[PDB]
Amino acid sequence: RKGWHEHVTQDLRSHLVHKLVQAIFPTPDPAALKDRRMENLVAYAKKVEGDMYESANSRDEYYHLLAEKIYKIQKECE
Ligand SMILES: *SCCC(=O)N1CCC(O)(c2ccc(Cl)c(C(F)(F)F)c2)CC1
Repeated sequence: RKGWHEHVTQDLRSHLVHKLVQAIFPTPDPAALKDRRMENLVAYAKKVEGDMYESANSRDEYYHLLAEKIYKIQKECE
């Protein structure tokens, strides 16, 4: 349990999970991507966010390094 974890809400953690999904699929039309397909992307994004949440030593490092991963993915996918 790290000190900075006490100041990060689950709503921020979910928000960054969904930013990772958006980096791969910026137009999440459910006619293009079905229910199980969406759940798979969210499952992978949760592992990526989860690893940063456990390893970061500050709220700034957590947010800015996840933002850097999101932009890296967005570049690779665009
Ligand atoms: S999208 C074209 C690029 C590619 O083959 N990549 C970059 C993105 C991935 O690292 C990836 C794919 C799906 C998800 Cl849900 C994630 C992540 F959000 F990080 F979990 C990453 C796959 C390899």
